[PDB]
Amino acid sequence: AAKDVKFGNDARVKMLRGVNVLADAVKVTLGPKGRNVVLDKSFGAPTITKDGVSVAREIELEDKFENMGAQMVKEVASKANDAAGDGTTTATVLAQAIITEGLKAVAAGMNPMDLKRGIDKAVTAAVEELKALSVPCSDSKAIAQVGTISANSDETVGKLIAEAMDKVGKEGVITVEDGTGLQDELDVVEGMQFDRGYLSPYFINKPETGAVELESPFILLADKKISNIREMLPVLEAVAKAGKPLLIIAEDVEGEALATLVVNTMRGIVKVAAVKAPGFGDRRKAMLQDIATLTGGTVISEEIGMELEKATLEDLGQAKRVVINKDTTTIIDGVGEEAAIQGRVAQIRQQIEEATSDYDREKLQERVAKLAGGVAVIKVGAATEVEMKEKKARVEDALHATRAAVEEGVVAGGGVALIRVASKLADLRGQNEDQNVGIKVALRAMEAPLRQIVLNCGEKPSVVANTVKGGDGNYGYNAATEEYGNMIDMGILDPTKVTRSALQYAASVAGLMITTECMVTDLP
Amino acid sequence: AAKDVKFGNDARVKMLRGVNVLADAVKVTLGPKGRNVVLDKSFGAPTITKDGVSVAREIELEDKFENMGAQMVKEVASKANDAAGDGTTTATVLAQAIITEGLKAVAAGMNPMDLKRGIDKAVTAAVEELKALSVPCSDSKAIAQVGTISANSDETVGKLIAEAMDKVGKEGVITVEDGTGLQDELDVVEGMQFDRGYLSPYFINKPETGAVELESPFILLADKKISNIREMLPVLEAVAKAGKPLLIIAEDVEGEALATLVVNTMRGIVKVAAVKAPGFGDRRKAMLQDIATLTGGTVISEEIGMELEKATLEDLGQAKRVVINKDTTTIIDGVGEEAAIQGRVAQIRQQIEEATSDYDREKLQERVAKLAGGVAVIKVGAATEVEMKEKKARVEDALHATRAAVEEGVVAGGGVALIRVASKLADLRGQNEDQNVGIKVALRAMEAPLRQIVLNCGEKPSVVANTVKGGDGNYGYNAATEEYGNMIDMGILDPTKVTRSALQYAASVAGLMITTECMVTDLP
Amino acid sequence: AAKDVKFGNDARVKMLRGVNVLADAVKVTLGPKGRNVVLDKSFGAPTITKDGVSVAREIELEDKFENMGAQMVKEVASKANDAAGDGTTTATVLAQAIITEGLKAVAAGMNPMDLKRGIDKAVTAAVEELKALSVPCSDSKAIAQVGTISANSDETVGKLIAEAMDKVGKEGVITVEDGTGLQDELDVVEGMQFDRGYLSPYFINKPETGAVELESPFILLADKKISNIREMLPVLEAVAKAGKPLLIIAEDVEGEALATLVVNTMRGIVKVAAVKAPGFGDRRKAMLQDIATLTGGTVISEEIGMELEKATLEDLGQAKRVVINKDTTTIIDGVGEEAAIQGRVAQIRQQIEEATSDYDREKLQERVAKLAGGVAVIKVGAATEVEMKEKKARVEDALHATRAAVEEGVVAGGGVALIRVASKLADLRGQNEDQNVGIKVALRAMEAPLRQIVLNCGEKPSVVANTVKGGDGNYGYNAATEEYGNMIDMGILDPTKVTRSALQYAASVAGLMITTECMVTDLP
Repeated sequence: AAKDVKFGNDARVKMLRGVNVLADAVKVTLGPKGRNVVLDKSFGAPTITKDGVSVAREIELEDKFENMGAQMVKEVASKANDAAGDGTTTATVLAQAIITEGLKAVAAGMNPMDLKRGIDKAVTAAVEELKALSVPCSDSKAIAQVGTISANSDETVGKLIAEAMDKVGKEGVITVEDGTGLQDELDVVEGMQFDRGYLSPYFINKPETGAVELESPFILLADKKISNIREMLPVLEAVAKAGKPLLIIAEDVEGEALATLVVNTMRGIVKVAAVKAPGFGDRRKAMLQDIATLTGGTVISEEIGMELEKATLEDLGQAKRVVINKDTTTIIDGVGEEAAIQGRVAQIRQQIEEATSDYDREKLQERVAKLAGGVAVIKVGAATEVEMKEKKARVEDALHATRAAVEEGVVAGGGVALIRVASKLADLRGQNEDQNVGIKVALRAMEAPLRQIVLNCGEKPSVVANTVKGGDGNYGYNAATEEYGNMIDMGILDPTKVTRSALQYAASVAGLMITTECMVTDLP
Repeated sequence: AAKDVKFGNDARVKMLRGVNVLADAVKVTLGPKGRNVVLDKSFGAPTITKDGVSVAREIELEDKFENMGAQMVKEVASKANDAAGDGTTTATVLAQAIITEGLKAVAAGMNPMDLKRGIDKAVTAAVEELKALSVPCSDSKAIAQVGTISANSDETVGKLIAEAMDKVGKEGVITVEDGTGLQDELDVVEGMQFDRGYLSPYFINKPETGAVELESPFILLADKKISNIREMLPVLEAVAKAGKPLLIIAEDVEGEALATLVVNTMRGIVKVAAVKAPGFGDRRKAMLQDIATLTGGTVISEEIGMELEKATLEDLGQAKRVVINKDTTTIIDGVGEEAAIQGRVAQIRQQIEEATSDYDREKLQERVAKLAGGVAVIKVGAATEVEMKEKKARVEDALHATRAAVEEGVVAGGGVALIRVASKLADLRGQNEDQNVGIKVALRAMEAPLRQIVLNCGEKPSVVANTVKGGDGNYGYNAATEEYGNMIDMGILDPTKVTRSALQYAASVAGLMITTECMVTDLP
Repeated sequence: AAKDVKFGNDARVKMLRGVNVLADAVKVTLGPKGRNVVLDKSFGAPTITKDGVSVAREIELEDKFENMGAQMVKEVASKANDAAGDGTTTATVLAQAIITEGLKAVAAGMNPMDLKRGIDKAVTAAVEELKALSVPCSDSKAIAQVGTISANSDETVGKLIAEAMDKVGKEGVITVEDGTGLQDELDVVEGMQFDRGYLSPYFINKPETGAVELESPFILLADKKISNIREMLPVLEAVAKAGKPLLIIAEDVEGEALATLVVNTMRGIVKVAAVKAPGFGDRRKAMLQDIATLTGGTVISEEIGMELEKATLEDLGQAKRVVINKDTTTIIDGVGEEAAIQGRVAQIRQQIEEATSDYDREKLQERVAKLAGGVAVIKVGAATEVEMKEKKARVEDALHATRAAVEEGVVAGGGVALIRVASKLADLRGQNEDQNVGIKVALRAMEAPLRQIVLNCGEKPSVVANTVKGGDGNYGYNAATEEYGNMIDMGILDPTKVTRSALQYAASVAGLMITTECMVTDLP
């Protein structure tokens, strides 16, 4: 209804004022000597955590405007965590830095649209200047090493990851489950994974990772949109029986049907999750089939008079376990006949022998890959259930950091990678003085992460920063042992992919806000 | 109940005060160097946009009076966007201009009714002075060029549009859908399109374009008014089955029936949309038939004892897809027999051989056109679903700008077209000094758009405006490259139809408000 | 409950203060260069109108007393519009005038009861002095001319009306409907019209004219009062079927039954309207029959053991269309046998051959008139549905002004008719000085309308008024062209009946208020 509108300067300080709350609350956790943040929880005992991610999830101010501000950097900052499995707190302290001096420059009368381009340039450069500093990581001798460092130095984990990547390839699919006791197990099973996320949160039941998870569920494969539950009743209540959770894969689920389901998931009356079929066009229709074959059961496409009513229980698909993320569905262990699946790949290969194109070929040998590669399944084992649930956590995290180094390499941690990249671009300039400031602002900002880690350690930020800017390469400052040297050798590093992300993202929102002139929101 | 009434001057500042909030919030996006407006959204992360249309949709002030003011220019300013597919922000910043100086003049004691006529004259002239500046656009060499410029320079889009217009004519019917993969597809199908809009929003499900859309729906053709759902139950619940959405085309739908349906569309219990039959009189009755033939199925007219109860499922019409706008219904791909339809056109032509009139002839060869022309259907293709949904967006927009140039030509963009037309009418005068002011106010106002684009770019509005007023023709100022020259050659243009619209509309509301003496509204 | 009571002077300023809000808001439209009044509307875009009638409908103040004042002049001022189809804004600006100086005189210590009689005299005279200035209008050459002028000069309209009046007589019945395309149609159908209004608003569904309207409805003719719906159920739900709306004509409808129906009309569960049978006594009983014969079907009178239960569907009446006003029911096209009706008129004429009286004769040849005259039905035609709905509006209005001139002639418009009549009574006096003031107040007031029209045009009211008072006859001032001359010849006129009405009515309420000493209302 009635709205409140703020303009230019007025509207900007509100945002900043807002983001500061966010940034300051989250950054006291930066690296080693990070402090605790006490998050009060409805009923019970508070939660004491040093996890920047958890602290941010809760932050949400009262002033409608200040909130937007804080809410804005959160939207993006999380985008970095979803891409490299880390670097949210980082991206945030960065955006605070850019934004602060930036808006400062605007008040200084300079042009916004220029400060922006000047920033985007200083970044575009820092990213290439970062790919160069990036130390490769391809031999399984390194994988096993990164995975290790990314788990408080448990040489077991590192090894486990490696043995896995070795079975399915660096591009393979690796899954982590609970162990059946002491001793770890690993092996590949007929499975698959496509780039589709849950059609709505809530379905989530493991907020620890923010994902869905179903045991020996049913998979409904229907080529068509679904917005009316009235087509589900026959083959949905028949799933309340057997208690076997249900996964619906259709071209899409809308309104009535979707909402109706998002409801029942909290009301326990059947736990089902559904996601969009993969891809689009005729390929989507074909991939839907692949899934069906792989999981046994069939597709229900209108194209052939099939209706969601004339569908019994065997028409349905079934696998031993599925896992949905914000943007990834992965089916583990398919009932599909290890003989029928081998026959489907037969077709797909005799369809490449008729590849009257190049694009058409890749997309096809891309399908055999998924359908023939299978999925690696690591089962963490430990002495006690506790130790084990804990270890399974570390492995799940190491498995993430590892894949981010295998893709883009790793660089010096503790925030030095950025501070180095910054000192290397002092000569950089742009089209006009404003743009130059734009550059200088972004560069100045890249020191924030380090200067904060140091600060959290009751150090002298300036001394330590200048010192690190003095050396070259990955000469950093292990803030954990107050001793300078090579960061990679000391075991303090970050997947280049996360540092690059944190920076690109921070810079994105920073830019947008510096270029905002008007905010519209609801009246309190 | 009790109302609040303001008069003359008092009531006017309120309106102005209101429209200012609207105008200022929306104009900060004028020109490529436009800023962002952060629109807070109920629950979630804010929305950062530079789209003036979206910013206006949200604006709505608290003061009952100021609101009306803002609400008034929005009603009209959107009328411009609905006519040429663009130019809302423009029409708004224009109305602010006219209104500001106008009410200023009224306070100055001058007469309102005269300022008005003086304004309408200054416009009436600007419009003809604009048709002259208008560079034609008829050869498919130009269509393919305008369509291109109206899509960040994707020479593909421009070509696609052209190839289409070539198949159905400049007056043809062009539809855009999702592609079935990489590579674009184009072809004509038995379809039709009449000038009837949805009988109520809400039905809308693609607020991205503000239109309805149904897949392989059913079409109900009934010649009669419908206000009681009790006549639908038999043949409406029979449509809940098959899940196939339903389109009702009847002389009109009122109250009980209509409301009852507008309800169910949000409650997911069946997604149906209905619109008024085309035309009126006996012709409406005949056109209804055309539709029926074209979509297979029959009409239910009381004239022959038929009731909406004795109607099975085959009596109903059916097509592969429909699309309703604020004022346009378009049926795509009709089940109708490509042989029966050819027989209907038979009659309509042997009915022209009995055309004892002229009017009667045009209206008939106007029907064969719709029923025999068919509909062109472009299917945008791309590498990934994302790229594709994006491209389909660009094509949909380029397909709009194109038709607005094919109708009335194109003129220099960046607001110069107006500023030129203005400098050309400095000699213009009216019946008295007031009317002269009226002229001078409108002229002065026509510089707003340009002066703002410039201002958004941190320029010196005056210098740049005078320079542009110095040259002649389409000598403008590409604000994107700070370099003057010919606007059309630089690729900066606007369909004459949108510039004309924005102006005529802005002037309309400006006029009304300047001539308002009393406002009546509810008490808070 | 608890009430608030004001007395004499105190209570009067409150009313005046109130009526001033009404008058000032509405008069800013009165004639030509009239201004706009923006009426805010709940949800949506405001309404900009110059229609005094619409502006008044909304006005309603907060102060309980001031409201009464404004609410009082509205009650009457509308009485004038219902009598001559125009002259509400006029009657209002008139009442303001009388009341202002009147109450001014009261404070001046003069007597109220005398100011009144002095005013009523000044009016009684102006009315006769007005019948004399009235230019006749009887030859269809004039009808066709007045109808024309009363429609922005569309010589088609004027002609249409005339061709109609020619078929049914000046006292005939003329109906206006939508056309079946281009070209107008006119013809008489077996119909009738009596002086009974709707038994309650709400039934209304065409607030554009403030009337009811039913298509091919059913007519229930029952001689008896009806307050219990329990007698309707059998023959009312049987009408929910067929969907055919129902018109109930009974001696009267009260409470339970009535309310119950007024409810359902908004709840769409059946759209029925009912009105009182015409006349009273035995004649009412007989006229009820006439209707029945004319519309086929029969009357249900208790006098012969008939009950509203033992009534099927054929016992009911039926016509092709009905239209109810605030005080007029008119049945159009009756199913009645064009042969049976001719037989009823047979009786009624052989009943005049036994007319042992004079009164008895007239009332009878007054019935054949209605039952044998039929109804003229004009079907406006146009190029497009829009143009047509618009034209049908103009015809509907012209058809009103025409009948008001045919009855009492026409006089000079633009408010001169009154100002002339006023300058002709300067010599008039009464029984005492107070009454004389009473006179002088009314005369002074009769200049308001003109002085305002002039004022709205940014003129000098005094100069223009004195000039017009100088001349004689219909020498007026066409405020549209600032040129004096003969008003009738210039085409600026008003049916004498409306000017007479506006005046008599304004004077009525003005009188009442000047003579009020106490106001009682509810406590806020």
